Amino acid sequence: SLLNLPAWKRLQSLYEKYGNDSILSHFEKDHQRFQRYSIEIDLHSDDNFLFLDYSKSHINDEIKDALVALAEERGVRAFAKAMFDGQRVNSTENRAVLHVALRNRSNRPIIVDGKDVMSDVNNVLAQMKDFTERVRSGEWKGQTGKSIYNIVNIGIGGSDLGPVMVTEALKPFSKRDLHCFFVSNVDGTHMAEVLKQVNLEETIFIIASKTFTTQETLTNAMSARNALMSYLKENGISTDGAVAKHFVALSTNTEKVREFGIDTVNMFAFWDWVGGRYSVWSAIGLSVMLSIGYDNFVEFLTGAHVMDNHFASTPTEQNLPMMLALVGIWYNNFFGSETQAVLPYDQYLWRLPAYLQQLDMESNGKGVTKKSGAVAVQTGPIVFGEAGTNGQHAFYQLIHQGTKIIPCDFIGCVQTQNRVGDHHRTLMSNFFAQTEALMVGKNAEEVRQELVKSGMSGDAIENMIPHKTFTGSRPSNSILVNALTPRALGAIIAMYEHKVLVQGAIWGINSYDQWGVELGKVLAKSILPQLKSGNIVSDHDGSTNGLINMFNTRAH
Amino acid sequence: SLLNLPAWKRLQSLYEKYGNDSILSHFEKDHQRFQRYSIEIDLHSDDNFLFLDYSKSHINDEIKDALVALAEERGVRAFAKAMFDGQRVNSTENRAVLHVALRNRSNRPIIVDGKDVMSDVNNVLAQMKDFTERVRSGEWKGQTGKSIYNIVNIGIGGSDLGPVMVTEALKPFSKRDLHCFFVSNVDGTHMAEVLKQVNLEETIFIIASKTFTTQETLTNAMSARNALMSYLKENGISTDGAVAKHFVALSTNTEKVREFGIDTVNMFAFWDWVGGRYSVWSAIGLSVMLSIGYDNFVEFLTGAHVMDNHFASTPTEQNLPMMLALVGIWYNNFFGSETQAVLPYDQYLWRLPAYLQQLDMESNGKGVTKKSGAVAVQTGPIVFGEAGTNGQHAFYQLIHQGTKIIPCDFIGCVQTQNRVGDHHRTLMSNFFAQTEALMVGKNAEEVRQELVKSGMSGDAIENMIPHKTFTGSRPSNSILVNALTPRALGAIIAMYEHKVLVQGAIWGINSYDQWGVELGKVLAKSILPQLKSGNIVSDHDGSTNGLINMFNTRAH
Ligand SMILES: O=P(O)(O)OC[C@H]1O[C@](O)(CO)[C@@H](O)[C@@H]1O
Ligand SMILES: O=P(O)(O)OC[C@H]1O[C@](O)(CO)[C@@H](O)[C@@H]1O
Repeated sequence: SLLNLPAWKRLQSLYEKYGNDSILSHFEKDHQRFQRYSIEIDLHSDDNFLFLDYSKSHINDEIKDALVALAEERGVRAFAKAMFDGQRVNSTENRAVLHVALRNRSNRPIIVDGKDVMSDVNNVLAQMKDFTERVRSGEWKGQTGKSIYNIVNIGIGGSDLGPVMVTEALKPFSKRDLHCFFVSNVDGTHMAEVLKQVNLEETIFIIASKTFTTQETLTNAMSARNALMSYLKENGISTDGAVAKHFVALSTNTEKVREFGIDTVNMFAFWDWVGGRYSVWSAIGLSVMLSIGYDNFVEFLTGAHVMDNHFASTPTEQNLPMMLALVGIWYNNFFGSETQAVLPYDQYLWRLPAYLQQLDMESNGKGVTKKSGAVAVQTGPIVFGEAGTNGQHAFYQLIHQGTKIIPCDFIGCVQTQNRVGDHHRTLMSNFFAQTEALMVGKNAEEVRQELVKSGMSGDAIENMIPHKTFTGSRPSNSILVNALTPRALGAIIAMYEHKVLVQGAIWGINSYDQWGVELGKVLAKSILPQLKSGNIVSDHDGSTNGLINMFNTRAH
Repeated sequence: SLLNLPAWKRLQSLYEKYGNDSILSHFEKDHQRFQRYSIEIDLHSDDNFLFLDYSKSHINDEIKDALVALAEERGVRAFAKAMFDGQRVNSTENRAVLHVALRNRSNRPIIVDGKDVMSDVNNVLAQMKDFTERVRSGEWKGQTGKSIYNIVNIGIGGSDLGPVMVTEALKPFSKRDLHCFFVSNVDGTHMAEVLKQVNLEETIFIIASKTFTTQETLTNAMSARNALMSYLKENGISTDGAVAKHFVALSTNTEKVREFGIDTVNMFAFWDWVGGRYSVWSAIGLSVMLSIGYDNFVEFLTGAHVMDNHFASTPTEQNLPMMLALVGIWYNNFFGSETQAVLPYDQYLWRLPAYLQQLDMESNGKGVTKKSGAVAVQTGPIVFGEAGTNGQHAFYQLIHQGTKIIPCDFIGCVQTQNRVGDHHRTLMSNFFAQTEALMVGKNAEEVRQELVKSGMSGDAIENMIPHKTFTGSRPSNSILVNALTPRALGAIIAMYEHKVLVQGAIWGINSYDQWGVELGKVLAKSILPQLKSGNIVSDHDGSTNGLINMFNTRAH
């Protein structure tokens, strides 16, 4: 398919033709480049905006035009409309992909199975509203008459990463009183930690499971339920109704949540068309909404919804996530770059790169197309990154002087939470300079000039130059926001969510399944029973057998 | 140079010839493969060992032999001996590279500038011994007569990452009483956090600076010094000698540390031949030695020293870090793989991948050779990873079904800190299965078989198969340790340190300089003054100007 599309053949030819042209050459030609290769979205509240500047790239107009034609030829916009209308675009699982519904502020009806799913979203949202308002107000009391000061979220993967990244990002909008803890480990270690950290009389446990029997998570949950029960009993406090005051559920399995001791009025549902890596917007986000409250969660949802609207209605050339996706395709698929750095210059976004690893690589780390049959081109790249400043006395050495071309998203804010201090100006001088540095480089001649002005030996100058030269012509996107509020954050996540949709559409893959984990799960089930003192296995390959056999002969 | 070496030409030819041969084919041929492609190091204490199993790779004997011949031809072993003997192998800075001295337990004399540096190492070690013993015993008192229960380390980069990774890794060997905090940010945010978290009467601040005037760090340090002074004054406690009881220095600038109020008997020195990313072994490691105490730090140093000895004396074919480096070169330089995953199945090692990003990419992310002139081949790869279990409901999808070949180091322990519970067996069943999964894959035919046994529709089977197939033939190293003690940890870091030495030697680069950060620093200095309300700049390129101008017109 894709290897024989005119539009891709056209891009090959332009990569061959203009690929070696320095980034700086495209600025020397036209003096409005910054303007023509940047997009600003009005976030429609409080002077906030989301702005992408993709100017610092190996892309001219002929290329930019070829990239937009690829997206038309692949029918990206139409595939998106169908997703947005509840079509079962998750082909291999036969389901809708409706994270857009979870933040559909306008209540545009969306029909799955002869029902408007917005009924259900708005019902669970309004259920969360009433619940969180009652916890955050003080009115909800644990078994002894005390208000709640801790929330411990139980689960793993997309049931942990989202809530973690988002409550971190938004600490300045959060009730500082109630501490949030996130337990993801199979061993009870992190759970035991938090139980010897919290007063159980002032705490709620969130259990995140759709069937509400899932073995790992329901284990860590019983750790809590058992500690709660042991604690009441020793101190002469009755257990009657007690789990109902210290436990809530993110689930559909009404009677099994009720058997567990939870009041089903406190079972916050979500649906099969909410994928794990697209779930913070749903009831999975309950810990976020506890932490920052309802109005702020609605702002978060709204900033996403503003991004959905921008993405659905805006023609490709001016369409922010589309252009984001398309510069990523230029690098991933024609330059052959294997990686994507995400570098937020705001310490609150410190967990954003990890989140974007889940979202991007779990979605687009695929080898086959929907129609089935191997992909003919590179799919998703390896996402990495750390929060700005930090990475700078680390792996920036390599982005700058190494032999790998790596696309970098620099993300930053115009304003700072702390109005007074010089901290922020200094930080943003680095944010602009790094992308400037990557593009322009520093010449043999410029270095020579400097080293002469330092009065270097006439001799140890010619052999020193090359260590201090930078090539430049290394790409970077600069992404800015006026301020990192809930709503800006929601727009940033949604932007990446649709960047991912767009890349996977163009490649022909299903972005919304995850069959890649199955193999490891099945081979582990078959190994567990073989782990016993003195046992030798022979039924695997030699390495697996050796390793297993070393474990069996040396453990306890 | 390197492009015209017989040994490299030989490897190209073998990549072309055997590159497509499945990993599993090398097991079918010989039944002892596991044994012949694995190395065990005796760590000489407590049944502990460090073991590398590199069998699951696209390497046969002809290749393995070509790779060892590359290392001989490049004179890796001789370059290492010179480094170990205090030769100035850091060419561009004209200095020794002597992190091996810092853990030279045997006291093999090493001469830099007509002096045995071991005099100085052992003196600072014995200074740290006496100091930490006195803090950890209770005997050191803050200004009010109280023992110390907090340690706050101040600095960034290699002055933060090492201490952080290592105290995390070794929490089970640590005084649980004294909390450790690590401040790396330029904005005072994280510093203010820790000052409203600690009682100043029971705390020591570690300041990590060689000149002891370095502006950022000395700022955050004065935040602490100023808070200390303000606190005594309000509560009617004298300031006489008070900074001397609450502050210590990691530095050489004796009189400037003394001007700051610190007792120079408490100035813990280190040397210019200790690079930042190789510094935890030195006095930079003071917070580690506080946390776990002297005997444990010596065990840490010793495990490294055991690794140095193994690395210096063991012929290449049986030499663990050499073979590690060489399989990494096979993938990085012939397969063209841009990345390196490090995946520790032990939650205590959760910060190891970040550390290894600094170490690897800051060392080997270079574009020029020592003799000067551009490198003809790919140098360091992009390191990423997270701790086992976690990553598994994330980006494992991509390692398994994506279109990028990525070398994975799986690192694990035979034993667990908590003797009773099933947690650990379950974890290691995943550790073995993942590398098994990556190698063997799951066939069109095997999947068909399963889906038939599930009674799938006869029809939605042929189009479903390919989504559930795995290709296999994806490499993995399995690295095991009997137990993650201080000494095993030290052996693991040193192993990677020498893997890095070996790769950079083969490529011709200086692994021990870091000129790649300079450009950004200089362009930031020049931008800072341009950041002012209403100011327009025109002296940069358009993107930089635009971005700056947007900031200036929209900030406060
Ligand atoms: O919904 P179940 O049956 O409990 O399992 C699904 C859950 O497991 C996870 O994959 C891991 O906790 C979550 O993302 C998800 O909510
Ligand atoms: O030793 P100075 O002059 O204070 O600056 C060096 C220090 O700065 C850092 O790069 C950052 O804190 C450390 O690695 C190092 O110890």
